[PDB]
Amino acid sequence: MEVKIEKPTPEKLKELSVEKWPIWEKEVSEFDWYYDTNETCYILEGKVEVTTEDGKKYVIEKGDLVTFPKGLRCRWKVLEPVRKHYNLF
Repeated sequence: MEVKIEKPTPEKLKELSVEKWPIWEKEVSEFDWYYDTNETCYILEGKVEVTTEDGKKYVIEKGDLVTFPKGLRCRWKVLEPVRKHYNLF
């Protein structure tokens, strides 16, 4: 229900124009984030353990597309530096 994570076809990721979306990159640290609007983000390289307040972990690897919804507050444990093409909406 919260935290949509799945492994989409790579074809639709072309059509979405993900190459034209903003890159983001970060260090091997951990911090806590707040999504306040919808954000679709495709993991192109690296490893993270997100965890929600329910203590559910959501690791995402190279191949996981994610959409966080409008209003969610979770941790981000960057277990290797990651690159995710994102777009807010």
